[PDB]
Amino acid sequence: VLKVYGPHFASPKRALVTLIEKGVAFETIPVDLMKGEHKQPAYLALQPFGTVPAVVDGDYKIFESRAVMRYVAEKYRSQGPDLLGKTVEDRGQVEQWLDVEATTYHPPLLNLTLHIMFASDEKLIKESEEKLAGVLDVYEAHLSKSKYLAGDFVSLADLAHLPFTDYLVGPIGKAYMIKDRKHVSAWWDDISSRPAWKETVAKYSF
Amino acid sequence: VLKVYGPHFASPKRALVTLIEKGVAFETIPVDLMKGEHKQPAYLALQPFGTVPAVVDGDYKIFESRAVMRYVAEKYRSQGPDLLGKTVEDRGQVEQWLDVEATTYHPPLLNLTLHIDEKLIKESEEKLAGVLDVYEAHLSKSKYLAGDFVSLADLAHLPFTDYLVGPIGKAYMIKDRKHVSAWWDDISSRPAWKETVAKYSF
Ligand SMILES: N[C@@H](CCC(=O)N[C@@H](CS(=O)(=O)O)C(=O)NCC(=O)O)C(=O)O
Ligand SMILES: N[C@@H](CCC(=O)N[C@@H](CS(=O)(=O)O)C(=O)NCC(=O)O)C(=O)O
Ligand SMILES: [Cl-]
Ligand SMILES: [Cl-]
Repeated sequence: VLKVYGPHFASPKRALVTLIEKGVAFETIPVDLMKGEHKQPAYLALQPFGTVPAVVDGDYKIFESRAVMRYVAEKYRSQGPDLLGKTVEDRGQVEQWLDVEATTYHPPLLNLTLHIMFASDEKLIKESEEKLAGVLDVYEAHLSKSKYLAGDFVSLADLAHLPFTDYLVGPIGKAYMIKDRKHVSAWWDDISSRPAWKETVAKYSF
Repeated sequence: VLKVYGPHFASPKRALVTLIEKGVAFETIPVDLMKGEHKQPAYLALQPFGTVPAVVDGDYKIFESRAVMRYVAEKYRSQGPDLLGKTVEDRGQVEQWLDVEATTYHPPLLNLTLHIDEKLIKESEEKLAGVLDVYEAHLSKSKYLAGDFVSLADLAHLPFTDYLVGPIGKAYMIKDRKHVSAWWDDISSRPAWKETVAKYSF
């Protein structure tokens, strides 16, 4: 059975929500980051960068949360929603917005997340919020003409935004970044209410 | 008919080398970044984030350099080498290291590329060095990043690492790590990369 390491943290929930969306059986294994368990040789053999998640599926091992999403969505492509889309063109749009999350949306969000948890670099915080807001403005324009990021179907690209945006509008206290943008807000309301996400949060929150 | 915008810049070279490896016909279109053309309405209609590359393939439009690599590699899968691997598990490993490149390798390297801030530079180098130590242990056991076959994961490292070992003056980060060095020598001497560089250097 597929095993996911570090379910209580945010990046692993990208994989968990995908697993739950595809109806794939899995177990989770905690990793004690606060006591540095992830920097010890045992976990480093699973994830050489010492970060979570790592996934072991029998003899097969894979890390990087969005790679795991792609692996699960391709391996179990025929069951559940097709989170990769149907055509090569569809998958292209999915890969596109997934990389937008990885390279453009997530990094400034992570900086706000970390540096507001540090109360810190107040210049970095101001820059990170503005960069993120700039990204959300693009999303806003895009989502006003497209139901989901990759098209008229929900995909890995959308699911990838769930764990850290949830943090953003919750304990970080910046719900206005989502709320003040009408189309983004409706999109967020839609994907964050999907049963797979509700189950992920109910089961694996701090 | 497939068109690539901004060939003289580094990220677009991830797409170009993939296009050349796969034997795909394409045209290129310059984008004048220094005059701010990429921030004007015309290019923004192609890439709403105002960065290069953007790709237009007939009526189909796609951006993000690594997404373009994936799209090309899948659409033209049967021709040239299979840069996605053969199985679902192979592709998983390719996606894994492609994301390591996007999220772990490239961000500190990009800081070096841009700023060459004193502290940011020192920190980016240390961070990139730590990343390269992991590459070194891994490549001592695996011929390429994703396994015993060359893939998109390897190719994605070509454009900015070319900067690193050249104009940046930090070839030692690659050279001092035996397995990384041999791996780099290998992928950067592939004819598709030589052609990319020969044709599209700024
Ligand atoms: N690109 C990696 C990043 C994973 C990552 O950084 N995880 C964090 C935890 S969290 O951001 O997802 O909550 C971590 O392990 N931090 C440990 C450390 O850096 O020491 C992925 O997405 O899998
Ligand atoms: N995530 C994007 C990043 C694209 C990007 O930032 N391109 C740079 C050019 S380069 O880094 O590849 O040389 C750019 O357009 N910079 C212009 C700007 O942001 O104003 C991708 O990989 O396609
Ligand atoms: Cl955990
Ligand atoms: Cl150009």
